[PDB]
Amino acid sequence: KTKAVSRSQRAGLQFPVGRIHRHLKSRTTSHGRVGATAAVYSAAILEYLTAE
DNA sequence: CAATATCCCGAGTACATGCACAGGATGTATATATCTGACACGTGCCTGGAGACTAGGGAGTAATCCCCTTGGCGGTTAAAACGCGGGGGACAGCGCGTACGTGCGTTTAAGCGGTGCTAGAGCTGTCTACGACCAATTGAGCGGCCTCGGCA
Repeated sequence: KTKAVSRSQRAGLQFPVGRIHRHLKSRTTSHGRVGATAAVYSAAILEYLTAE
């Protein structure tokens, strides 16, 4: 019980790391969506919404 | 008519294929399971219908010459065919990676309770952007003034 610190702010990102995990699991994916692979995927989505 | 070529038919030709075999891993088979979602029930919305009217557009025509279309153009190479060069083709082996097996232990999923992030709320509450209109500018064409070249 020490408050909470969202996975977005821990990563350094403005896109929602939690929401995207829960979207990847229950996509047409196989049965194991590692958590470090929702951070290298909020990033390589937010990067277009900068570069575009 | 002559000639190069494609077509056609039979001999002779390795191996490819279809098969039989051993055997192993998985498809079946039964019992159990909850829960997906089927189904049933209303909720409330928009999809649709249905009218009146302007004004924008659409259709039409008319005139016409631009552009396409055609013929005939003159100019130069891809094709034809040959000579001619080297290069794609067929064997000997090394060991390095790939696989595969072993035991490597990292992380996720789940179920837990707490809580703050977000996404529907407003007439929010305005005021960027949206017309509406004005004004400037350039460019083009038409008059008008003025030296000089070819003709009496």
